[PDB]
Amino acid sequence: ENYLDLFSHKNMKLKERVLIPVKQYPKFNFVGKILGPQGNTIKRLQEETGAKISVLGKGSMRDKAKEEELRKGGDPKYAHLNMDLHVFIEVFGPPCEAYALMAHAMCEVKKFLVPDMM
Amino acid sequence: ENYLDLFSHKNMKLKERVLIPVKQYPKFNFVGKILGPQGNTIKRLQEETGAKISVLGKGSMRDKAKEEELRKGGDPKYAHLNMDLHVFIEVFGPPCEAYALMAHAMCEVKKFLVPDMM
Ligand SMILES: [Cl-]
Ligand SMILES: [Cl-]
Ligand SMILES: [Cl-]
Ligand SMILES: [Cl-]
Ligand SMILES: [Cl-]
Ligand SMILES: [Cl-]
Ligand SMILES: [Li+]
Ligand SMILES: [Li+]
Repeated sequence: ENYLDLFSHKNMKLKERVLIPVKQYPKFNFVGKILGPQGNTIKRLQEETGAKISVLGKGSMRDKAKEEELRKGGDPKYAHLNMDLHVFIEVFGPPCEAYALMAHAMCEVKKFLVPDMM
Repeated sequence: ENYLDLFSHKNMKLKERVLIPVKQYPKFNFVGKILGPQGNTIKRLQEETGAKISVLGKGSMRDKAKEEELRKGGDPKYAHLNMDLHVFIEVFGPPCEAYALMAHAMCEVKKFLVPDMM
């Protein structure tokens, strides 16, 4: 019920929402650096880690105007635009794989979100 | 609230209860193989993975008599003896570390619990 069964036919899901730390680094352009030109960084990042990774929340499109318009329209696909800016990592698999994927993704995302580390 | 903050002063905890699959391998002595002589396997295993790892549930002491006695005494430390046989993995750390620890532990524990794999 709350146990993991290694022989289960269902994959497990792990999901996390990691705050982009704008408080600690007020002028650093996290959205630009994560997405990359054309979104190639985030594309590479998902390919290398095997996770779904998304930037969401106020500022995720950088374009205060387009964000305003899409919130205002009330469409639920855009409900996230009200949330604090954050990275949403989602993985699926049997336990061993799912944890390994999340671990990989989480550690790569840390590299972007603590940009002055080491 | 539900977000991970990478700058949080609190460590995160991950915990999992992985069923020992007695159904799939009815005669295999999982408890003996995980603990080892004197409990040195489980000791090594925690040292190598950095996780707390425990065998709990009916059969975890192999000694149907001692288990009977400790359940009967009603002490809550032994409430687990009523549960299905299982491995309880517990880790703590900031996100990246915590996931990496859980991933490592979970994958090592899989090796014991799917003993005919590869
Ligand atoms: Cl349970
Ligand atoms: Cl599924
Ligand atoms: Cl890793
Ligand atoms: Cl939330
Ligand atoms: Cl703590
Ligand atoms: Cl691993
Ligand atoms: Li910033
Ligand atoms: Li067994």
